[PDB]
Amino acid sequence: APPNVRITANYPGASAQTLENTVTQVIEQNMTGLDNLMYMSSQSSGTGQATITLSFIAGTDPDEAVQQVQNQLQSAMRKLPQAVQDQGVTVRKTGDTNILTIAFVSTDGSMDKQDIADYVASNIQDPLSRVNGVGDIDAYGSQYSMRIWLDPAKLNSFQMTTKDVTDAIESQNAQIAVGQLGGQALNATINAQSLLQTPQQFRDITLRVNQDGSEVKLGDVATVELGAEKYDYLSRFNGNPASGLGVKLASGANEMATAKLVLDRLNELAQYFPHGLEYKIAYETTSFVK
Ligand SMILES: [Br-]
Repeated sequence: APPNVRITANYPGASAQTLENTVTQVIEQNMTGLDNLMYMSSQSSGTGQATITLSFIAGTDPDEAVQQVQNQLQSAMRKLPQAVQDQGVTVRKTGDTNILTIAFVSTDGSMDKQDIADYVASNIQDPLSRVNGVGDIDAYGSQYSMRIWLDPAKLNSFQMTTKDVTDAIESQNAQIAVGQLGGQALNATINAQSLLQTPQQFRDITLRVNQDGSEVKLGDVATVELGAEKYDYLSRFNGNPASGLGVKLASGANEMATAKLVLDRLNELAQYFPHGLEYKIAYETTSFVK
């Protein structure tokens, strides 16, 4: 059980070449001096999403490894493109990386962007998560951000730590992805599977039980607002209606074993696509530097 810090930035409209030089290369260079650090992997997808997963020595405090990095990111935010800052960089405790991005296209035009987006959610996402070796699967047309801002003054009063706040939301085992915006603010990713999908649900959870016995809920210390973001790069592929998904790989799993496993499973599903609906696959290679 090692620690792994994953960074996530997004610059919509940027080529893979654009993304790396302006973001990925810059962020890497701001991870200059770290302790317990081993090596750092990064990739720059044509999606417009940068990701620089970090890796530390065995016996490292993950939450403190994470807390440590955020402040080098504090210095890094300065240098990134305006819109990348506006988008928000997400720091998450995971060792998974994107390896495949699949676009589902309507050759006819008999299915609009949101029709296709739904079919992916219902039929495709779930059976591929069952594939041995899959860390996570993101149906972009079925996902969105929950921006959770935090009052300084409040957080000061409780003597609470943000680490607890993170785990408090992961404790319910809702199939959600919990990250942290560097620069306070937090950001969660919601799927179609998630147990909590609305801010009411987010506000109505208990982070901590006090010594006086009262319940502490998010809305008292955190302001929960929806984050308007476009998670899918695709409304059209080759001028044809399309929606896509990202395929993250589990930490220990072998890429190629799983890569075949999902695609062969995918081509098992591909036999019964509605007429017109095809798919286009792009492999997402990942750089390695130490
Ligand atoms: Br096409």
